[PDB]
Amino acid sequence: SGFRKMAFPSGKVEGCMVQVTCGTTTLNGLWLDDVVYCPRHVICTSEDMLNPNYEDLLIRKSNHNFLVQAGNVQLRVIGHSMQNCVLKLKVDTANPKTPKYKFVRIQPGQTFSVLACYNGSPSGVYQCAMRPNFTIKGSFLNGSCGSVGFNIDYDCVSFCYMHHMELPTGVHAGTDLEGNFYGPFVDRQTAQAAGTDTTITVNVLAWLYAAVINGDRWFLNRFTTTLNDFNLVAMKYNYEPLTQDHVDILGPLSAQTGIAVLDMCASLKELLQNGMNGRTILGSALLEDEFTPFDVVRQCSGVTFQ
Amino acid sequence: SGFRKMAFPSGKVEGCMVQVTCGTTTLNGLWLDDVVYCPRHVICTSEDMLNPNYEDLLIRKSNHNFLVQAGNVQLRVIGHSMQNCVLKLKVDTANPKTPKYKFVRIQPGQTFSVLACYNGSPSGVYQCAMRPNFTIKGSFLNGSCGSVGFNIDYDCVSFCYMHHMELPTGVHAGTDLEGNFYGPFVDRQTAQAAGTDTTITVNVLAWLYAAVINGDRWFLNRFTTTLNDFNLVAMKYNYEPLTQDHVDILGPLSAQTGIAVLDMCASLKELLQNGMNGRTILGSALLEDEFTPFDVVRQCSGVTFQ
Ligand SMILES: C=Cc1cccnc1
Ligand SMILES: C=Cc1cccnc1
Repeated sequence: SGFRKMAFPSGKVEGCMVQVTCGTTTLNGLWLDDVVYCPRHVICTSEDMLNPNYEDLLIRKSNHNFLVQAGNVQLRVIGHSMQNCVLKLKVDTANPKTPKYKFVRIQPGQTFSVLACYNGSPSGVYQCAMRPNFTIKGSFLNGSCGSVGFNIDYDCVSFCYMHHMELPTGVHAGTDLEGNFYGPFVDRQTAQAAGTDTTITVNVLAWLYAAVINGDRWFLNRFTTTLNDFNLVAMKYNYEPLTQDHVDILGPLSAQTGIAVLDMCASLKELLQNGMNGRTILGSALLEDEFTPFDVVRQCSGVTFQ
Repeated sequence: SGFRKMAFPSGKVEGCMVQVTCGTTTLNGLWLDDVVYCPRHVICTSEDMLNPNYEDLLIRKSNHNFLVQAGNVQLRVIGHSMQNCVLKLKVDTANPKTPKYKFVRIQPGQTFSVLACYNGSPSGVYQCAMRPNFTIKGSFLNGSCGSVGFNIDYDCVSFCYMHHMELPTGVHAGTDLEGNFYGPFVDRQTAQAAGTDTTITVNVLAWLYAAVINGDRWFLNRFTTTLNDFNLVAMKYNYEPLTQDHVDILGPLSAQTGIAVLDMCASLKELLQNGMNGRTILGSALLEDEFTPFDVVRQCSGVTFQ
């Protein structure tokens, strides 16, 4: 037992991380086969950074303007191209550590592991979720641009996130690996802000099941509710609607615990309307919404990855 | 910015994990150079498991009783020996992925990353602390025996933990890599229990600094207190004493935030005596004690590892 915000083993990604320097800017790149992926604002200098015309900036660049370091080994850039908000730097060396991978865009509410990096060098790994407002509450300092987020499914790394910027509330915004930003953010200096967020309702339910599986039952009740009546309480508490599909995805956990999903909704409703009254759940005094149904089944079962 | 329970990149450890089978028992081993380290209760069967005489059990074993799988590659056991509560299985193959390592025993209060494993196959990574009662609040299922805990310091993996058992409250007990258990636990089936715990006071302070660095300041105050007066409040709230050395280790964070350590103690005291009154700190509604001063400086700075 136990329940921890658990990331995927990061080894397969660590051997893809490289350092991309261009001008005065150094950031992290993702080296897969003979291409390094990185944020396109590497070609900007501090005064480009305002309202840049990236297609103009890139024609003025040479291959040799791109210093790529794979550890202490220099990579020779033989080509460069722009795909949305990422650069694709073509190197003369395929990454022999290239894992099986995909470029997948995730949904708000889904989680992923983040291998935070500085100067192409991995620093830590931690689990995040894509907030309903398409931000992520990460832990990122200057130099972490180009750190990626990923899931791993057996041996395949599904890359889903490239880090690009911090927003003024301290949350983080970036792209999928195809260079398309998550949410209404841009790689310029504007007064952009996160925008209002919600709590991921299906994930709180999944985490309530995680609790029941792990022995916290004080919040259960005989009561039940309809899906409609639950959703009127969710809207009050800035929770995002629960759909029948969410109830369906919660079936396995309902099944394993013997707690009908709508019964669990009744419990959440009471938790939302009454607070916790000085008690905790899985060592938390808040309702946790960054574990998916997948994550709960993953730790409460024992699935691994080769 | 941001603050996340952050583990070390796990790649260097993942390439040491192997599967040790012996009889009906399968668990994880740690392969470094030509030796696999694993818990000695692998040589037990379900009825040995009560009060075993492990030295008797091991003389009855043959080298060939030990199936060692490094992925899909079998390792030939050429020798076996017992060091306290671990087995040392000598294999004919040095692990070519052996990182620079040390075997270090940690102190209660210090943290480490845990690469949870099943059948020698890494499942997830997460950060833990050694509780004052020498347990750890991990996330471990059947088959996770032999998963290790570690820190990484530049390129060197300091291994500190081998997982051995779950205790009836769901917390976890194990050994250092020299086979010596953390705390008064034994690798038998007894009615052993965790024993009373405390909150790691120095770590809460470090995390309060993490908050101030990240913009949460609502809990600060003009007040101050003496170290003695603080420790009388700590004892009330089951916090463990703060020493001058703890204050000394907190200097850098005091220095960077401009908040004297004893001023921060005053804040903790008010937080202990008043609660949080519906507010949160670093997204937590509880006082967090599983970040050391090192961990805070590590994320709030940007140290990495090669
Ligand atoms: C302001 C620090 C920062 C954080 C993430 C990305 N870029 C910069
Ligand atoms: C009871 C499950 C378990 C957890 C950790 C280690 N061993 C067994």
